[PDB]
Amino acid sequence: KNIQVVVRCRPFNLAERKASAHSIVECDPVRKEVSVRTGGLADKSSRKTYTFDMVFGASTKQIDVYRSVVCPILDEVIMGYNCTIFAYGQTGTGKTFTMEGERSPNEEYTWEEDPLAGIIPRTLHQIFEKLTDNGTEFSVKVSLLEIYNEELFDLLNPSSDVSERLQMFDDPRNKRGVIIKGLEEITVHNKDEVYQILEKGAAKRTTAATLMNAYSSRSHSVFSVTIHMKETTIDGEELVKIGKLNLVDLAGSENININQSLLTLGRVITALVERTPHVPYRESKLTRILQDSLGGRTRTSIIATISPASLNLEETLSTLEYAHRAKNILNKPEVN
Amino acid sequence: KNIQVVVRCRPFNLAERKASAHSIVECDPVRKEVSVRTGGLADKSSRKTYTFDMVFGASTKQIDVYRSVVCPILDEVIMGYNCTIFAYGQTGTGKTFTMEGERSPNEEYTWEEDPLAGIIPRTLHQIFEKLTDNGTEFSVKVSLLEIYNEELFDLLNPSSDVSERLQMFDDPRNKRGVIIKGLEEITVHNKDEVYQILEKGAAKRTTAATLMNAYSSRSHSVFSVTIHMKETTIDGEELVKIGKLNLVDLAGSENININQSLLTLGRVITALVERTPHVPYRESKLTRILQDSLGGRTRTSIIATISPASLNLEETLSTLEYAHRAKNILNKPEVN
Amino acid sequence: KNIQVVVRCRPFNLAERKASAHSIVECDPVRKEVSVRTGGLADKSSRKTYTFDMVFGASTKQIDVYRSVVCPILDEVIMGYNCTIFAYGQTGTGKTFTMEGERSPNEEYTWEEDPLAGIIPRTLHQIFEKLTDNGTEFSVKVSLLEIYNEELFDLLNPSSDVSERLQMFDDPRNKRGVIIKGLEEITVHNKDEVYQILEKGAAKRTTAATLMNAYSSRSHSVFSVTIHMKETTIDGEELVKIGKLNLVDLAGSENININQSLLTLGRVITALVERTPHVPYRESKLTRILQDSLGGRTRTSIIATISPASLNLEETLSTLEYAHRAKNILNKPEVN
Ligand SMILES: Nc1ncnc2c1ncn2[C@@H]1O[C@H](COP(=O)(O)OP(=O)(O)O)[C@@H](O)[C@H]1O
Ligand SMILES: Nc1ncnc2c1ncn2[C@@H]1O[C@H](COP(=O)(O)OP(=O)(O)O)[C@@H](O)[C@H]1O
Ligand SMILES: Nc1ncnc2c1ncn2[C@@H]1O[C@H](COP(=O)(O)OP(=O)(O)O)[C@@H](O)[C@H]1O
Ligand SMILES: CCc1cccc([C@](SCCN)(c2ccccc2)c2cccc(O)c2)c1
Ligand SMILES: CCc1cccc([C@](SCCN)(c2ccccc2)c2cccc(O)c2)c1
Ligand SMILES: CCc1cccc([C@](SCCN)(c2ccccc2)c2cccc(O)c2)c1
Ligand SMILES: [Cl-]
Ligand SMILES: [Cl-]
Ligand SMILES: [Cl-]
Ligand SMILES: [Cl-]
Ligand SMILES: [Cl-]
Ligand SMILES: [Cl-]
Ligand SMILES: [Cl-]
Ligand SMILES: [Cl-]
Ligand SMILES: [Cl-]
Ligand SMILES: [Cl-]
Ligand SMILES: [Cl-]
Ligand SMILES: [Cl-]
Ligand SMILES: [Cl-]
Ligand SMILES: [Cl-]
Ligand SMILES: [Cl-]
Ligand SMILES: [Mg+2]
Ligand SMILES: [Mg+2]
Ligand SMILES: [Mg+2]
Repeated sequence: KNIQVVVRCRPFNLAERKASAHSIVECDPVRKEVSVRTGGLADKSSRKTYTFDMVFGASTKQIDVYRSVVCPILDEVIMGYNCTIFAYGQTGTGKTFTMEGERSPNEEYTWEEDPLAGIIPRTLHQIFEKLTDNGTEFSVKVSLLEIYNEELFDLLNPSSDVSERLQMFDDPRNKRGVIIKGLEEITVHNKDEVYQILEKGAAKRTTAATLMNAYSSRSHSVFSVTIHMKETTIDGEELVKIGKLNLVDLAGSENININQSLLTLGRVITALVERTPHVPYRESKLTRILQDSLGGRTRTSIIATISPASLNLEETLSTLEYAHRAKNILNKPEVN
Repeated sequence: KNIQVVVRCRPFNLAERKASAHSIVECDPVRKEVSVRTGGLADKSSRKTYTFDMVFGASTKQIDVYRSVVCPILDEVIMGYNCTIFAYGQTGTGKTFTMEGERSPNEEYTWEEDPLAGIIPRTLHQIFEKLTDNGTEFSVKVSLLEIYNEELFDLLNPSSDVSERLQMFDDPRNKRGVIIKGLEEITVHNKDEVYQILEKGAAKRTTAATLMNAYSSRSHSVFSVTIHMKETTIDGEELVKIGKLNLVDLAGSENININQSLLTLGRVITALVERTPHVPYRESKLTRILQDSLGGRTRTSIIATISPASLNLEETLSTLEYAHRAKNILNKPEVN
Repeated sequence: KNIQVVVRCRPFNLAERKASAHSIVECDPVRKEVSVRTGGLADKSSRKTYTFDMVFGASTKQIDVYRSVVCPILDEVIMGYNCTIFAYGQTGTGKTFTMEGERSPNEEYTWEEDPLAGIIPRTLHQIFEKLTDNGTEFSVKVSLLEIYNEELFDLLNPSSDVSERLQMFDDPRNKRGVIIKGLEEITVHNKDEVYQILEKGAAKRTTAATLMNAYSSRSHSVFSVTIHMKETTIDGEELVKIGKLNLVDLAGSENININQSLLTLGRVITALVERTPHVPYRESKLTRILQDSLGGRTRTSIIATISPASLNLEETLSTLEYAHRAKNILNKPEVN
């Protein structure tokens, strides 16, 4: 019902250690609380403390995130629901690391086994174990678009030029959802197809980053997975159940047509929590795509990412405030 | 009468080819049409198509531009009219290349013969052939100023510091024109003087680019040529006919006191085409200089430059829209 | 009474000489006038001329600045007054050079003898000569904070992370002054302590410059010196006299929450000279700190710094105009 909101804090990086950054963040997994030290040299006892559905401190690893947050959501996708997980937070804090992950250098690890892999690869792997281990007939289609400056780009298209644009339209079968005209949806026949698909997507992103200013922090990225499963009743009737999972990595929250989406996202959340009558979904590409995940029939989680350094105090607080409000968004989840 | 407007599209560059840029532009010289592919991955048949006075595709060369556009204008300068050609378009699309040209590397070519030379050098050469081949007594004076951030700089001054500023005043002999106080006008005695004059101007520009932020894309450049010719009537009377040619290379059109001129240019064109009563010439240095070329006694052409890449779709459309409106500007041309 | 305002013009630098910068500034020490050549190529005789309390031309040296401006102020600090000197001017013109100075390269000079040393080191040295040469018991405490984006940072704190923030509060003993909660005030026992203190402060600044965007030009720097002296009356009574000296190096004047202080400074000066009723001290960190120096019981001087190059004409004029107004600020100076 309420959307689930969790917080992940990344460890210090080398720049921060070189600069002797002190920590101002404290995670308590059991009480599910984050607590920010607030008063610098002036007031040593000051704190702001917030309660979330779950809390992940600096030493938390990609496997822990997946086990705690995604497994439950993945089961519900398998039972024929739509789900959305998204990452919100300041640039540099681990939205991408959490949602995609990285490759460990050289040969080192098989992609199914890279400890650095994030939610998207781990999920694609699990869909194959859980549904093959299980008998049952199924197909998996993925897609990956990016929104930048209110234009949409298709990272998995066979087209060789990233800058060729998609277009968006209302679904006549779902008052709350959209059709992306031109989107490539690639059918993923087994887990041995996965990596090449992602690698071509990554190569497409690299080109786009060289074409557009500050691409990697000003853009939103939407990875979707659609699964079709065959169910036979006890009467012997053959009916299909469809589950869809969107994995969204938002533009950096510090950025306030170039910020349109990140700004309409904020107004949308506000209009929902403060129960205002017209909710401005239409006003950005992002919120049209996410409309059903903010107040609709989709089950939603948010991963708020934060830095632990004293330097980013203000933005850290800002992310926590923003994400804590979002707990009061109520969805009405429903199978397809 | 109507001002003449033409379009030049440059070929792909190496960055674009490295990025597998697709083309979205199509020039048809005979029907005089440019046609932009408009719907990316979503709608393959979509186009916007526009008709101009002339159209130059990617494979068009500097010699072709000169033959088609300038010769006719040069004849009319020789017959004692004022003319203005200017380049309008997004940064990176060939305003400078078209108006000045480049030098081919090493020894390679004599400047009169460099295939890379643009309109200004080619014109200065022709003035000397056409008027020496012709008997007739004549003098040629040139000048070159730049407007940046509403300050005027004189690239041909003997002064060693580029940053010394010119000032502007109304001409008491021409309700539509200006005197530039302090401008150096250099007398060009033969074509063997030309290149050194341009080379010193280029060296002055190089310094200015290091002094002022983004100088080369935020500045307007005005090259003028003034020719005095001696005519004897059939009665034996000696009267002088003066022709003047301005060659303007505007700041890049993507830039929206720093954009004052490019912004007042837009309002001026608007006030003329939509027949509004007070036309705000006074409000920028550029439009004061160009006042007689926008709605006055000067004969004007505009060269709109565009990229062919899918990436620049929006600006490409924007340039074509802007330039197509300008066809409805009516001038009343007249000898001096 | 009136605040004292003086002008320092720096010599050309290598970039300017490489670019053949002409000069547009003329200092006349005896008549106390600066005079800016104003009309570029257009009008050679044009000038704007301004009178200040003192005037220092390009060839003036750090020792001259100190002798003329600081000695008098230092005597008055010793007699138990509060004084403030601050530097105002465009980035690149010598606020830091004037207020701190530089180190001559390699071994070269003892810090007490470096010809490049500015007002802060020279002053700390003199406090020790003048008060030891003199018998009399005394202690000296220094402090150094920086304001950036309305946050306060403490460069002399033992804390290893610069980004830990101070907080500000009204002094209940002085309607016109503030307490900085958390500020480290280091006791300086002899002149052999000085340099290490400054060197640690400089190392703290270096880190901050790497943490925050454009730190060195957008930040204000406040160095304070507090001196306690023991006086015995002729009756044999033991009373303490306190003198305080603030040495402020403002953010660059070309920058118009990031400009809040530099903007409220301007409004404050305006409200004083134009005698407006509510003076908006409260509205920035800087003006709260400086409140007593703008219209209060502190004795104030301003050092306006300017470039001599033709290129910076506009900002040069702007600094002179701004500083000339400030001569009409009246203070009511008083011992503690
Ligand atoms: N949880 C984490 N553990 C270790 N390193 C991390 C973590 N999160 C982020 N990083 C590192 O910080 C950098 C920024 O992460 P990134 O995902 O790009 O953040 P964002 O996309 O939010 O800007 C990357 O180099 C990443 O390795
Ligand atoms: N018509 C053309 N043919 C070949 N190269 C061109 C052409 N127009 C522009 N270029 C190249 O593109 C770059 C940008 O041209 P430039 O004239 O500087 O554009 P602008 O002044 O409009 O920014 C230059 O390197 C130039 O060689
Ligand atoms: N009076 C001066 N004499 C010689 N060099 C100077 C003088 N003032 C400034 N400079 C040089 O100019 C540069 C800028 O000085 P700086 O104090 O950093 O100016 P600001 O802090 O006003 O930006 C420094 O390299 C400094 O050496
Ligand atoms: C860009 C699509 C995507 C999504 C999720 C994970 C990956 C990557 S890391 C994404 C770049 N931030 C990937 C990296 C390099 C080449 C191919 C694939 C991926 C896949 C599997 C495991 C892993 O650790 C990383 C890529
Ligand atoms: C800057 C004045 C100007 C005008 C038109 C053409 C040129 C140049 S190229 C302008 C730089 N974008 C020129 C280039 C380098 C040195 C001297 C002259 C020029 C002159 C003749 C032929 C030619 O190909 C180029 C220069
Ligand atoms: C940053 C505090 C401070 C104040 C005034 C003067 C100095 C320096 S130069 C300040 C940097 N712009 C200083 C430079 C490097 C290392 C230690 C001290 C200083 C102290 C004494 C003499 C001198 O020439 C310079 C430092
Ligand atoms: Cl690291
Ligand atoms: Cl922690
Ligand atoms: Cl793992
Ligand atoms: Cl629609
Ligand atoms: Cl808002
Ligand atoms: Cl090329
Ligand atoms: Cl073509
Ligand atoms: Cl040729
Ligand atoms: Cl005038
Ligand atoms: Cl407008
Ligand atoms: Cl120098
Ligand atoms: Cl001088
Ligand atoms: Cl000295
Ligand atoms: Cl207070
Ligand atoms: Cl104001
Ligand atoms: Mg990212
Ligand atoms: Mg150019
Ligand atoms: Mg400085």
